[PDB]
Amino acid sequence: NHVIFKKISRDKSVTIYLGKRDYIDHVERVEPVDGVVLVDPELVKGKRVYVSLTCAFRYGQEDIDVMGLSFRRDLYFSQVQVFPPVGASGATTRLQESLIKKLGANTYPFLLTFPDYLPCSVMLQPAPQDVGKSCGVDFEIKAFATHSTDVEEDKIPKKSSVRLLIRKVQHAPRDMGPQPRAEASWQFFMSDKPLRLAVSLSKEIYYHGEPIPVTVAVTNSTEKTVKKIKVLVEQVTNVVLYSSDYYIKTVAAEEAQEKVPPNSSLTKTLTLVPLLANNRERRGIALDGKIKHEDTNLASSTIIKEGIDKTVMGILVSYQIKVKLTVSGLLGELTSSEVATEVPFRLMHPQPEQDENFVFEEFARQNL
Amino acid sequence: NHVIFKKISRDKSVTIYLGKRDYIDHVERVEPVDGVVLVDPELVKGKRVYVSLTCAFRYGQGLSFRRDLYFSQVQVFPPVGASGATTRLQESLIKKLGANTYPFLLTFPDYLPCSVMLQPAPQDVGKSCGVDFEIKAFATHSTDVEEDKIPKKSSVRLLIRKVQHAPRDMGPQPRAEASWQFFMSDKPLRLAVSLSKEIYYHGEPIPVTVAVTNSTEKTVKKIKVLVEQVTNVVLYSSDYYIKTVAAEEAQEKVPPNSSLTKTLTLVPLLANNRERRGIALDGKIKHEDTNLASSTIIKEGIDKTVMGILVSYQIKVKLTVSGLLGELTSSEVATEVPFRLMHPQPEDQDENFVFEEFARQNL
Amino acid sequence: NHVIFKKISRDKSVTIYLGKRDYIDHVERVEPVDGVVLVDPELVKGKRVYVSLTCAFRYGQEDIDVMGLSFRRDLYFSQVQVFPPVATTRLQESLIKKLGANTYPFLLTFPDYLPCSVMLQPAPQDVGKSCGVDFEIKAFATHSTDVEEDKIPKKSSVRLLIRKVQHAPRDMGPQPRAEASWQFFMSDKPLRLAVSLSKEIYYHGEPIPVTVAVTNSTEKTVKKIKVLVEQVTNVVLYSSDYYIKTVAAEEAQEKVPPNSSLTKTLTLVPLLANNRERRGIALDGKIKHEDTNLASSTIIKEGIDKTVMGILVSYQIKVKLTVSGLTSSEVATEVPFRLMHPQPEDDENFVFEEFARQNLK
Amino acid sequence: NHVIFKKISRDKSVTIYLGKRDYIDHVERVEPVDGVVLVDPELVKGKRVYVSLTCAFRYGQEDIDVMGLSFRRDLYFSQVQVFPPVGASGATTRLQESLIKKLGANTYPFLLTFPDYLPCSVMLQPAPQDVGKSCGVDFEIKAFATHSTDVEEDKIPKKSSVRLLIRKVQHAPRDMGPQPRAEASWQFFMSDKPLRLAVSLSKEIYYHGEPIPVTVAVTNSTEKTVKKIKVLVEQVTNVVLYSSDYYIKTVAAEEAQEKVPPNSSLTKTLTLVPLLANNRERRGIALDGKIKHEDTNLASSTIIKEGIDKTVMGILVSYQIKVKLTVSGLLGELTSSEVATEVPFRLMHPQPEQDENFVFEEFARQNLK
Ligand SMILES: O=P(O)(O)O[C@H]1[C@@H](OP(=O)(O)O)[C@H](OP(=O)(O)O)[C@@H](OP(=O)(O)OP(=O)(O)O)[C@H](OP(=O)(O)O)[C@H]1OP(=O)(O)O
Ligand SMILES: O=P(O)(O)O[C@H]1[C@@H](OP(=O)(O)O)[C@H](OP(=O)(O)O)[C@@H](OP(=O)(O)OP(=O)(O)O)[C@H](OP(=O)(O)O)[C@H]1OP(=O)(O)O
Ligand SMILES: O=P(O)(O)O[C@H]1[C@@H](OP(=O)(O)O)[C@H](OP(=O)(O)O)[C@@H](OP(=O)(O)OP(=O)(O)O)[C@H](OP(=O)(O)O)[C@H]1OP(=O)(O)O
Ligand SMILES: O=P(O)(O)O[C@H]1[C@@H](OP(=O)(O)O)[C@H](OP(=O)(O)O)[C@@H](OP(=O)(O)OP(=O)(O)O)[C@H](OP(=O)(O)O)[C@H]1OP(=O)(O)O
Ligand SMILES: O=P(O)(O)O[C@H]1[C@@H](OP(=O)(O)O)[C@H](OP(=O)(O)O)[C@@H](OP(=O)(O)OP(=O)(O)O)[C@H](OP(=O)(O)O)[C@H]1OP(=O)(O)O
Repeated sequence: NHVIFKKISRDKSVTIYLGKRDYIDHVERVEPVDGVVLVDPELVKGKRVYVSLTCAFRYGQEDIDVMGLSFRRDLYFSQVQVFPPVGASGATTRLQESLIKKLGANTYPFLLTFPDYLPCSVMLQPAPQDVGKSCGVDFEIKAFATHSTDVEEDKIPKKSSVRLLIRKVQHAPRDMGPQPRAEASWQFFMSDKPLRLAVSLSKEIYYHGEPIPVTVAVTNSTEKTVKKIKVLVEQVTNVVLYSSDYYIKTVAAEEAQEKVPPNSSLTKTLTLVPLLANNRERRGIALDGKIKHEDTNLASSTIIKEGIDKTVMGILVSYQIKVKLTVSGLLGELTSSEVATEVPFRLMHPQPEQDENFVFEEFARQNL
Repeated sequence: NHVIFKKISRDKSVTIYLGKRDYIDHVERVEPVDGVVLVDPELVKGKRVYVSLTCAFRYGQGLSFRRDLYFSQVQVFPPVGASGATTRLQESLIKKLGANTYPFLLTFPDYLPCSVMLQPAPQDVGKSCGVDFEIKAFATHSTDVEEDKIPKKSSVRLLIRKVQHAPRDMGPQPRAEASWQFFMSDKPLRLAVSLSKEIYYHGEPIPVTVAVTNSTEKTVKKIKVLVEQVTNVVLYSSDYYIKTVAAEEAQEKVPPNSSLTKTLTLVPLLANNRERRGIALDGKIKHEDTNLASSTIIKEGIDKTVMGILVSYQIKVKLTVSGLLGELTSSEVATEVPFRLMHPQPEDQDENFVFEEFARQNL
Repeated sequence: NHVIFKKISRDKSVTIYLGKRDYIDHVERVEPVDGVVLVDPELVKGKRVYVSLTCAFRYGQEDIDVMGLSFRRDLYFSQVQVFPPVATTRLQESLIKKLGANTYPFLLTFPDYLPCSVMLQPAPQDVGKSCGVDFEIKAFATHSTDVEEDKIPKKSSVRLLIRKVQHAPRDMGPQPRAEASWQFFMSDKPLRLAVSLSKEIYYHGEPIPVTVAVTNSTEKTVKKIKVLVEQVTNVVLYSSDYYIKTVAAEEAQEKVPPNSSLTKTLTLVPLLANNRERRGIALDGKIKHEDTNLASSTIIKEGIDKTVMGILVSYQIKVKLTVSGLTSSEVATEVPFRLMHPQPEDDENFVFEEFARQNLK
Repeated sequence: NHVIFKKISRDKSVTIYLGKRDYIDHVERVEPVDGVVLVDPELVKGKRVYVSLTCAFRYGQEDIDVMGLSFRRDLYFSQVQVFPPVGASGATTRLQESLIKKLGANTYPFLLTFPDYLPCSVMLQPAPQDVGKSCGVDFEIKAFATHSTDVEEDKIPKKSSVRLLIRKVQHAPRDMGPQPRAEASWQFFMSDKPLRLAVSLSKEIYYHGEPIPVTVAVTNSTEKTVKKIKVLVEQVTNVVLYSSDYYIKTVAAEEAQEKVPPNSSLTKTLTLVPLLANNRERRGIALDGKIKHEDTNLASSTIIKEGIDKTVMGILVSYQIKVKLTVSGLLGELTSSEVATEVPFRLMHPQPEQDENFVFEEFARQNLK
């Protein structure tokens, strides 16, 4: 029934159990991390075991014959004690009670909460053409044992520790108002005659995998012909911590072969689905995980909370529909000119919503 | 059918024959001046005949300022050494003209400018100036022990041109990006300009690609693209000229929160300019074969001042923006992209000769 | 004997007269620009003449075989009409009398949220391009149709690049010494470094007495004491460029042996004159000009985003101690201070001059 | 005075002589194995004598009795005939000509060459804490006699064979990599201020026994104190054939006595010498020979040649400088992690360069305790 994710320390003294790999941010609040640590009471005798939740922005990558540039900023750190027991985590959950019963009396609960001022899982490995380096926001759940002298020696032995890279996934809020169409229009005067472009989306928020119906209305009062209409989903990424890196990548494209001749108008609805699967080249785009992993998608739209400096988000991700019109010259070779406009939208995961049966699995994510 | 250019001295004692009026500079090397002098053996008896190549910068309309940039002289009569032609053109001319025909070869060095001159307009401060190239054949004689003489009547001068042709190399594809944030606006106006290549030829069309990204709440009302010629006199007087030698005004406007990409084609030509004063030419205004001056090409470790007149070309793109002019700026929204303008690359038996007067055809 | 600065348009239709090249910012308020425009009434018939004050940040430079990157942000724009004619000053009344009835006054004021004249031409070693904050006074004539065609003809316009110079405020409290101390534990024994300046604000050309107190309780020797004035420049608009340059240095030959203490006062004078290489340093004008100095300390006003200053300039005293081993180690510390021009001052005869600033070599 | 290494077969019929125990790999090419076999012509009558060079990766214990206790992958095998003599039979090298003269007319030369795609002598005996078993790359020079029986079965007796475990030792090329450098910075939770660490080595290649000057620049703009600066030489071992075993061990450590207080910077050069002698515990570390032997050192850096699959190297060995900063009021307050950076470098042996007089010795390597 309920799949539980487990990882064990090298020295087999500390084992951590989580209900999920991915924890839901739905704007209003964030799903807290409720898990249990199974200690070997022999191997933790006279020792203290803690669990920490760390959110960190990182920037840099390994390059041969290049100077190693690394940068880390911790955006959140919290730590509770699981052993010896003290009820650090306060009130308990059903998942914990059920796991304690199944695992035995050496099982201790932890609850680490997320605040409201953190970004969601975003990371980016650049392409050859791209100027800056690998960067991302990681979320680490680390259970580790300290000795009674190790607090004075500032030592946390590696073999007694276990770390899990969880994801903070952006879901839509549960109460949302009815959604107005995302629609703009432009009037491109050419020889004092207008070329009018109206672009309309069904709504403002789309879900990963959901088709985006882009309605394009070209009214051509000019003496020129609209030769081509290209519609893109562009992902715009702004690294806002160590280096002001900028990425703009097409994650979906449809190119109609419609012409709009002089003194005529054309309305057309193209459907685009921005998906990581569409992109052979998975570098230079904001993902919510590593390229190698299967459960990795396009990064959701950053949602900056009121009175929160955007820089503490580390990487800003936004999506837009771009419409390019190729317009004929009167007589030339590249006299053909292009006009383009953008319509912003947000992309995220859908809204969120006994005695359990537990199947235990290694936390490690499946590859491709 | 090879056209040969001839000029004859007043006293008919010395006649000079050149293959060309215009000699090719293609950066790597410069085409030397290979010609022949036909003497009247009666009228040069006991006389010596020389041919000189002089490059001089002049400034003024009496005679105001001269700087000699190069001088070389050879002897044609009496004959020097083997006296056999060094080129096919000479061998062929000697055969056609007879045994009173003597070859000369005057070479150009690599540190000289090309034919540039400038006659100013009423609006312009500063005077006429230019770099001239003179081929002069003249006879010397002595009636005294105490002095040799050089009569004007025994001399013949030709004003040849050193014409700039393209090298094998081209510079990287020229590109500019400019952006403006006007007073009280959080939003940029981005202008990107691109040319197909770095070197264009006289008469060749220049495709200027302009990318206006307008994130402002203002409208780009006009996009004007110019070829500007920039002239810097660098010897007697620090005179500066900047003139439009081509202009195209796109019909498209760029409304708020939109972007426009557009390719305008310009051809910088002397023919476009009714007013031919205040611009760097490669010859006199009156002459038909006169064009816009080619881009100066300063060689490494050569002081730019020995070029006399520096000529450069650039594409200027001016954006006219609504509701700033007089309101959020007293200035102009523009960027420049440099390029070089010159003549095409060079192309790398017994001839039939038609002889013509060297004098260039007028308008 | 008041020296007046004049410049005339190409078409000789508009001539502008200013009292100063340099206008004083003393934190509390900024000295406004009071001048006059002399029109040729024949050449401005049916035309309107305006004067604008523009403050702009610029970034970029011309480079052969390199992509031309240019960037401008206007930080302030204001415009008044001088012709046809629409409180005055003594300088204006006096200039009108001397020049005639075709002379019209203008007053353009500065707000409190602008930086002062700062610019920077980089060195070979430096990444990043030329940038600066310029102040333009431009007098120009428009035609009666030119307001509808959005056109300002160049030949009818005249521009002056004035400076906004940072002076200290006129009422200032008594100044606490700028002092910090550090304890560098070495084998659990402290090496204590105290650095102290006489005051917090120094003037360009004023000597800075740096008092350095080394207390060495370690078993190591302080072999060398170097004291620097470092200029720190942060470009904060187009590109996050960073410069740190020594504009003054004194290297004592003092040793502080184990279990001893040494107090020493070095005097440094941060000056552009000390620097042969004048590139990679924040100046208040062009390198070529004579009246150009080191840029004054940026003074960010409360609740003003530092980014609208364009270039941030700060000064600090750096103390480097070379400490022996048994290879040697270097410890260093910084003490911030502010550098600016002194406090301002609690029928005329006019000599007219071209606005163009005097050069060096 | 050239020391020659000799081993003799149990039956005294075949004796092998080598100039060296250790043969030089300097990237560009590898020093070939030039030796001679002395046969007893009575005891090899109607017999053929060969010499083989085998490079093999092994994992587990050495095969006992009949049981296969080892995983074996052969990376190179070559064999030549010494007896009866092949062709001209004259020496190809000065060492051979000289040995033939000194030993007599029953002395026959052999030359076995190394290719460019092999690893160098690497082996590893694990510690109690370590998962995974003993493994290594061995180089065997084996001289052995074959004879034919009355049924058409040829025989290779153990008693007629002699095997020598030579080493392929990594010496430096002509090229060196660029001066290695790292920069790291941290902004801790609730701190607006960076802690900057810059690390620099003098060069990219160091020799065994050569001191490594590690220059560390700590710029501390934080309100916290750097309480400790520890600098390590870490050896990283990756077994890449039978089992994906990973080892990372400190082979040298220096702890600076300086602390870096708030709003200060410290530049400091610590000298480390990564040596097997520093390590009492010699298990869990990549060596170039057996622990018991005296001439055994730390394994040199693996040098993977272009377009050669790294798996045919068997064991990958790399070295790095690690700098750990211990920062006040962090551990269990603003981090459950470590403040550290790594700078890679390569560790190997130095660059290479009448009748001579021979002293003969047993090939067996000298032990310790
Ligand atoms: O800092 P390092 O590189 O020296 O290593 C850590 C620790 O590694 P870790 O941090 O990954 O857990 C070592 O264990 P391992 O890497 O072999 O597992 C431990 O060695 P140990 O107990 O003798 O173990 P064995 O001899 O039985 O192998 C060492 O102790 P010291 O050097 O003697 O103080 C520790 O140093 P510190 O920071 O002072 O606590
Ligand atoms: O360094 P890391 O975080 O990037 O990941 C490394 C490795 O770290 P180390 O070898 O530098 O010590 C991880 O080991 P521990 O952190 O558990 O100690 C290991 O497990 P993991 O973190 O659970 O798995 P992930 O979801 O992170 O992939 C991971 O597994 P593999 O994907 O199957 O190879 C490796 O991936 P890679 O780097 O792509 O080779
Ligand atoms: O001073 P210059 O160089 O400008 O030339 C003068 C004149 O110079 P002089 O004063 O020494 O006599 C030339 O006579 P010569 O001394 O060379 O024999 C003459 O012939 P040219 O050189 O073949 O012809 P171009 O190609 O130079 O025009 C030229 O053309 P004509 O008008 O058709 O007579 C004149 O032009 P200008 O006065 O501008 O009209
Ligand atoms: O294209 P260019 O660069 O050669 O410009 C010409 C002129 O074009 P033209 O040669 O086709 O007639 C421009 O007018 P348009 O192209 O808009 O018609 C005019 O600009 P403007 O102020 O907006 O307009 P006006 O009110 O003065 O007409 C410009 O004046 P400046 O740059 O201010 O000095 C002129 O310069 P110059 O040659 O010195 O007199
Ligand atoms: O944009 P700029 O500040 O670089 O100025 C340009 C030029 O402006 P334009 O070409 O845009 O019209 C100025 O001309 P006008 O103001 O008289 O119209 C000129 O004099 P200037 O600034 O008054 O003189 P000073 O203050 O320096 O004495 C200045 O000469 P330089 O003395 O060598 O600097 C030029 O500099 P450049 O080309 O870099 O050498």
